[PDB]
Amino acid sequence: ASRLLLNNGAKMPILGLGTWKSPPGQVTEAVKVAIDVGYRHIDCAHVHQNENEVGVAIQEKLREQVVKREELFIVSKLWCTYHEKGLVKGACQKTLSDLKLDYLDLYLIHWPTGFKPGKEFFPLDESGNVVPSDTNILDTWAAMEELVDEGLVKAIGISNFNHLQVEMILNKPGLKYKPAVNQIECHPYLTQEKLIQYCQSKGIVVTAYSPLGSPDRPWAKPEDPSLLEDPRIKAIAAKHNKTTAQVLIRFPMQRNLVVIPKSVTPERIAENFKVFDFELSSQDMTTLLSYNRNWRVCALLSCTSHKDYPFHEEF
Ligand SMILES: NC(=O)c1ccc[n+]([C@@H]2O[C@H](COP(=O)([O-])OP(=O)(O)OC[C@H]3O[C@@H](n4cnc5c(N)ncnc54)[C@H](OP(=O)(O)O)[C@@H]3O)[C@@H](O)[C@H]2O)c1
Repeated sequence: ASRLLLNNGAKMPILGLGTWKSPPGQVTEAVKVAIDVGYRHIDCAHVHQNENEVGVAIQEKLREQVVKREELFIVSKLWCTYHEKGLVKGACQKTLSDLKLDYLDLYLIHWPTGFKPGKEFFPLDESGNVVPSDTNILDTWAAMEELVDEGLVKAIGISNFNHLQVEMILNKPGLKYKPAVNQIECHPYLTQEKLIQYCQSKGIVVTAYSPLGSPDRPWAKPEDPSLLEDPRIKAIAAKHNKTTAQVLIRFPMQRNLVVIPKSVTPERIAENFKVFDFELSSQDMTTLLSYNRNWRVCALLSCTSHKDYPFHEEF
């Protein structure tokens, strides 16, 4: 539809606006335009370093009465340097301050990896490697569950968890709140059929991040594949008189995924909204799926020997 049902009874807008890499001085206007255009779901994160400026736009549209607060679906995520039981509430409350809300709709564990606490997002040792916390996924999940019981967040979820990491929360003794959502990377070059099949079979909603292949990721190099300019995908968009981005956004939606394309450009924020009015044939969907090449934009490459690195498992 336009919203999917979560295991807590709330409904989550199938389209949201991503805000990673959105400069603090453009994102306020970006979020204001999104909300005006009809977006009702914004994907945030403390590590983005722009939640204060996202929060300025949200407050403005609330006070303008363009939207009521219960119409909005705001998501953020707990960064890896706050996995300690004693740090989780404090990280949540900081995010709530910057965003200027009194609760979140969904709050995700950003990565399954815990890092040493401190002021660096990626703490390094003598030899320049990332310093891990000795915390585990289950301790952190218990801290998250508390935030539901105190009324700070309505739902809790995970991001970049492999199927065995999800299983481990699912089999936790005394598990009180199931993960509502697993936000993972997903597009025609990394189609994630096994992990999406698993999560959907557990009643867990999947959100596809980097739908367009994150052409603005910091580590981009030119040999790299570009979805937005794949001549095969352009042909499919030509056939529907749509843009290739509009096709890349409609693709997850028809797999019953939530999708969160990022833009700070007003015409593109608008273009990206115009995806509810057409449909890919099953032939187009199969063709799109056949393009997989197991290519990840985000492989958290500095943590490949972390005890909790998610991407050594098949899925
Ligand atoms: N949970 C995680 O670990 C994680 C990791 C990565 C991403 N995410 C979430 O997923 C969101 C989306 O992922 P992403 O930011 O990597 O990349 P993306 O959404 O795949 O691509 C964003 C890039 O595509 C461009 N773009 C937007 N609309 C376009 C259009 N219609 N035509 C051409 N180009 C277009 C943007 O340009 P302009 O802004 O220049 O318009 C920006 O350069 C993030 O912002 C974040 O909120 C989460």
